[PDB]
Amino acid sequence: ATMVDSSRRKWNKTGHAVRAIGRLSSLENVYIKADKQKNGIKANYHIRHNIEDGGVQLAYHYQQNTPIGDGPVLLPDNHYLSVQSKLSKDPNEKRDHMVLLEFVTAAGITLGMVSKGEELFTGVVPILVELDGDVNGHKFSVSGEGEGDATYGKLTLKFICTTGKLPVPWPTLVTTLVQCFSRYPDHMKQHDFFKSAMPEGYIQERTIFFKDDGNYKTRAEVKFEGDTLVNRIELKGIDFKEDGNILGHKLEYNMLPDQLTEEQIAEFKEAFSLFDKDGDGTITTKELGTVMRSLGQNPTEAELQDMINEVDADGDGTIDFPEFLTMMARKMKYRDTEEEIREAFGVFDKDGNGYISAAELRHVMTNLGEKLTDEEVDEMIREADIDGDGQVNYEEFVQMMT
Ligand SMILES: [Ca+2]
Ligand SMILES: [Ca+2]
Ligand SMILES: [Ca+2]
Ligand SMILES: [Ca+2]
Repeated sequence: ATMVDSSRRKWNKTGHAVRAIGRLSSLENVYIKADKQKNGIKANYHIRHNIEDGGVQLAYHYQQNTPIGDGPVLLPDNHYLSVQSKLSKDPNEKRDHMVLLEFVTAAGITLGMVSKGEELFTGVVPILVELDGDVNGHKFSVSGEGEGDATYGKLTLKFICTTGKLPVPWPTLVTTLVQCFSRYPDHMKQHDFFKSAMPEGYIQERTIFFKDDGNYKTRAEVKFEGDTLVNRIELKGIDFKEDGNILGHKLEYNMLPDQLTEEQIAEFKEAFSLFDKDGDGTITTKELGTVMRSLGQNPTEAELQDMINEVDADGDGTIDFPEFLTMMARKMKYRDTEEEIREAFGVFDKDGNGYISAAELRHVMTNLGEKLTDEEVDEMIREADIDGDGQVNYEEFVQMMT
């Protein structure tokens, strides 16, 4: 009957499981740490900008926040911000523009274990943004207006390029263009520097390294002026390639509609079930170990804890079905690097011969769950065997994992 409508099914499951472990092994949030010397905080993270004709552009950020004021501030223990960005266009806007929607929430400190400034953020606060830029001598300016609602960690902003054509891609300016609007949970309110610095505010400084291209250097004043929260930025860009991804405008805007098909949910539910061995709706360290062990890895308890904590929204110490859904949705929106895809291929290519033998694919899926037979196995191979060789190579593998 159909080997094909259930080998395509069996493929996704294992593809998703391998991509999910790749994710739990990555550091994708905004890592915050105290900076006693500057009476402030440091941050590091990376941004993925999908390249227009396939590929991903990485942007490594190093951040520094210092209060403008003499007054006391909250110095956090290490935690992270978890961000969802949505970029759109206003259908009635003739000028070069960007509509930004962001949901930001603090996490990273488990349940197993406030400020004067917070007062100013209980309602909806109007925001004003102003940037002067210079990238490789190409100047530009951006003006922004919108609103913040820290109760939900929601931000909404509309930007106009006041100088005409923006010489860099809009996505590259998202992080530059108000972390005081994050939602800190009740258990973590004492770790919120941003709000604690208000109304006098902070200086935000960053260096952003676009891999294989130039960098930005930003300096920003984030403070209240009346009952408006204001962000005034200066950006300087050097060492860009004229033909490159940034100056050459080769980055995607914002593709994939923010919401998932009842079909994609089901696709991810199949994957989720590979880990949720006991069908309780949540993935424990024990469960993650089993999966990893059966993929050849051998992690410590500490590692397992860390992995979970990358995506553990509620701090319970486990990955619940919703948290899994968020994680997978995000992993689907942003492209993986060469190295990441290489790692994924190595799960399968046990001998390291550069070739996924039908033999090796059977081994994998055995150890994982499935009761696949040498007939279904064969059918999978055939589906993305571009060069008819009877084995899957790197290039082949890249297409099979989309
Ligand atoms: Ca479970
Ligand atoms: Ca959880
Ligand atoms: Ca092999
Ligand atoms: Ca082949």
